Amino acid sequence: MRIVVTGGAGFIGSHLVDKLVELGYEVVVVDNLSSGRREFVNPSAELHVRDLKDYSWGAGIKGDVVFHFAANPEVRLSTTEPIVHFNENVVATFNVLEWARQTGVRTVVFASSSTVYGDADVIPTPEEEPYKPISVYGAAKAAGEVMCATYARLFGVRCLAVRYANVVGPRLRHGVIYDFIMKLRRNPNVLEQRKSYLYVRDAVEATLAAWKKFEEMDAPFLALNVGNVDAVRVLDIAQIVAEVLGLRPEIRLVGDVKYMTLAVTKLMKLTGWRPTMTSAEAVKKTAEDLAKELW
Amino acid sequence: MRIVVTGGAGFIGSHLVDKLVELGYEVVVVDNLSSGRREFVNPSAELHVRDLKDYSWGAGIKGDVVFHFAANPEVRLSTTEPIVHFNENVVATFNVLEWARQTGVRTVVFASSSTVYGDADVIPTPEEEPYKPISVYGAAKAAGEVMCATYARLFGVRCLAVRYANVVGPRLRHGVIYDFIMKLRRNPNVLEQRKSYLYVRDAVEATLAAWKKFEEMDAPFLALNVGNVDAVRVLDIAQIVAEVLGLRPEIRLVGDVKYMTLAVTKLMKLTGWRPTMTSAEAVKKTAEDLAKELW
Ligand SMILES: NC(=O)c1ccc[n+]([C@@H]2O[C@H](COP(=O)([O-])OP(=O)(O)OC[C@H]3O[C@@H](n4cnc5c(N)ncnc54)[C@H](O)[C@@H]3O)[C@@H](O)[C@H]2O)c1
Ligand SMILES: NC(=O)c1ccc[n+]([C@@H]2O[C@H](COP(=O)([O-])OP(=O)(O)OC[C@H]3O[C@@H](n4cnc5c(N)ncnc54)[C@H](O)[C@@H]3O)[C@@H](O)[C@H]2O)c1
Repeated sequence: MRIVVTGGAGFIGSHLVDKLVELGYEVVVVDNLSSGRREFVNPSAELHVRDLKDYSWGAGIKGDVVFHFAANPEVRLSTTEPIVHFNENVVATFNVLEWARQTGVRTVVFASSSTVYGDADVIPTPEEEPYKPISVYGAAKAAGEVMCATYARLFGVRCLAVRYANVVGPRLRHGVIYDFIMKLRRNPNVLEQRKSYLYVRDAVEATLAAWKKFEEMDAPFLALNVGNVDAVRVLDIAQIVAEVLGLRPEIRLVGDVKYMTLAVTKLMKLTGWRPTMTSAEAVKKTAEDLAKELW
Repeated sequence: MRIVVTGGAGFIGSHLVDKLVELGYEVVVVDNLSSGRREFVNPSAELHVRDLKDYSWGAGIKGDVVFHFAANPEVRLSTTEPIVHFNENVVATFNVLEWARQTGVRTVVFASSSTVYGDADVIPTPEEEPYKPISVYGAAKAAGEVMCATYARLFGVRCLAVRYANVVGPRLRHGVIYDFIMKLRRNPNVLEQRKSYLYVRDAVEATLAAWKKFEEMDAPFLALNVGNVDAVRVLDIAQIVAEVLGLRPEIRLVGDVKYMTLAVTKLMKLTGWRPTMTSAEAVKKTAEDLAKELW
């Protein structure tokens, strides 16, 4: 079948595309290359440079299923104008849903985020917890979810919403690991929250496993958390990154959720999926990957 | 203080403006006159014809509190293009929130809808029930709520979200009562769901009473149902309208929520408010009001 992957030129998207290609799917990538790169696009995938903010972004693009992973990266949320978060998330997602409805797309796999929970009262956070986002980005993802669920109930466009915790691995050009490497690259002698980290390989496997199970279900909409079972502190990451680079710098402490960890009991019970690496191991591996890419 | 009322030229909005003016507030009306009318605007209010779909709709407009009631009317939801519902509700609301944030507005009174509940499992429906909209309009209102709550928690722009059931009264130019009158006006001999109806007078009083109590609270966000305690069936309304017009026509049965009734226990307990008319009485009065306006 034909699979459309928005944001397929980005971090998670490019890795998702690679696995879909390995599985034999005909993959169509749609990306405006704002944060993604052509070098990350699998040679077997068909790239279409379009901007999801445009209502007619999908003109001439056909697919049976769409993995909507396009959006501005989830980082430095307080430094980006609210309108940007709104347009790149809420408007883009609505345009994807309208395209899906009008073209007869049967399934929408929406890349959501733990930010929809904001500062959750329960951690690990179960899917049952309500929307309490503290950032515009988180509100935008939550709004995207509401619209997706409605299109599923009203137009039959089924949707699996994947609420990702922190995902890390090769090709990553944003996030705490990236920032630390670039800082040490600036000054290896000096280096200026507890969250769950999942290696991109595990994240992609979990996502595809959930999608398969979802396609074997009849529920119009389903939200599922995707992340590791443990978590690591900022200072731990800083330590790991330094060791990988063989450095011993001085740590200098100079709407962002402080603590985050999603409960993945539903995912594991539904698919039998299990993480292959702990948060600390995923961070270490990623640092080694990015070292060859950035150092 | 200065009070901004978007959609103040419409049904609920014009009546809200009238009461605010009677209370002594300096009212500023912002309306694009798409469904509202200049004849409904109180002489003491300052009218500004702007389109909320424009990011800079509020340039030069200042206010301490904003009653955001602007939006396309909640009717014939399946006949209007999804993009229209999205733009007039989600985009418009976001632009109102950004304006409120950038201008220092302290309170946003958002006109929400029972449609955010969709086909609720519990009826009367308590505020605790989750978002399960079955129409694009309902998803748009729910998304508006999520954004409002986030702006309250993040930027301090406090918001009271009023989930209205069906409101009826003078100046109404849409809805079942209006449609029935126009049909009988077309042919008084022939006339081609159970919901709660509240006379606009009661709706405005409840809204203002809730706002006052909300301003005496410290909670960033609050959602409150506003509607009658009872309900009436479509055939009952048809009967009432006919009697008012002194007619005896033949009833011919030829994403819309089928059954709706909101629990108003929170509202009554918080403000001591009580409806002055039953659903059937509100419908009868409205028919008498519209008779003089349309017949
Ligand atoms: N830890 C994580 O990486 C993480 C966590 C939570 C949620 N997510 C979600 O996963 C998805 C991918 O995130 P990522 O980390 O890979 O970020 P990324 O920036 O690497 O990937 C996003 C892709 O979307 C593309 N894009 C952005 N706006 C577009 C537009 N208007 N039109 C077309 N393409 C557009 C970007 O160019 C990029 O290629 C996003 O929805 C993100 O919210 C990621
Ligand atoms: N039973 C009801 O009347 C009911 C039920 C549930 C919710 N509501 C909500 O109450 C509010 C008012 O509803 P109403 O029944 O009075 O409908 P209405 O159409 O009479 O009033 C809406 C007003 O908003 C104005 N408007 C629309 N789009 C605009 C834009 N882009 N820029 C500026 N102004 C714009 C319209 O011209 C109109 O004057 C809406 O938010 C509606 O969703 C009403």
